[PDB]
Amino acid sequence: LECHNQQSSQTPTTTGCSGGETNCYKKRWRDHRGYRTERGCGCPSVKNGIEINCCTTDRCNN
Amino acid sequence: LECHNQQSSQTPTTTGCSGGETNCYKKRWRDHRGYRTERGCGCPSVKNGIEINCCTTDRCNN
Ligand SMILES: [Cl-]
Ligand SMILES: [Cu+2]
Ligand SMILES: [Cu+2]
Ligand SMILES: [Cu+2]
Ligand SMILES: [Cu+2]
Ligand SMILES: [Cu+2]
Ligand SMILES: [Cu+2]
Ligand SMILES: [Cu+2]
Ligand SMILES: [Cu+2]
Ligand SMILES: [Cu+2]
Ligand SMILES: [Cu+2]
Ligand SMILES: [Cu+2]
Ligand SMILES: [Cu+2]
Ligand code: NA
Ligand code: NA
Repeated sequence: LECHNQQSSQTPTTTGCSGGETNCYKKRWRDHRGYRTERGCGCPSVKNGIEINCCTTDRCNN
Repeated sequence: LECHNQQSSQTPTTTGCSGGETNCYKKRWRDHRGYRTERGCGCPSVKNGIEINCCTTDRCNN
């Protein structure tokens, strides 16, 4: 599986994930005047005001 | 602007872009013995071995 890993609304970049990994993710939260966005391999558990989208196809976490 | 967002050869689906966006895109790349296609809002620049289409009208990125 390969996933995007760029931040914010940056031009897209991709990374390969560890063998068994089935998900890519996009986390979003707010800070002062805007959103923050984090993208990578996996689907880490979130809490306390973070939202996350997880998907299961290559480069899906746009 | 609205753009298609479906993958692959799926039936077309659409999303609404941010207010200032002017482009839609379709991106294709090779994945072993297959191809993957992504669609959405924006126009990432061409780079090695990706095929990129961009256009400027609603749902133009078939
Ligand atoms: Cl992509
Ligand atoms: Cu793949
Ligand atoms: Cu890419
Ligand atoms: Cu922060
Ligand atoms: Cu992508
Ligand atoms: Cu429109
Ligand atoms: Cu509209
Ligand atoms: Cu507009
Ligand atoms: Cu595909
Ligand atoms: Cu090149
Ligand atoms: Cu072509
Ligand atoms: Cu129309
Ligand atoms: Cu269409
Ligand atoms: Na449509
Ligand atoms: Na179409």
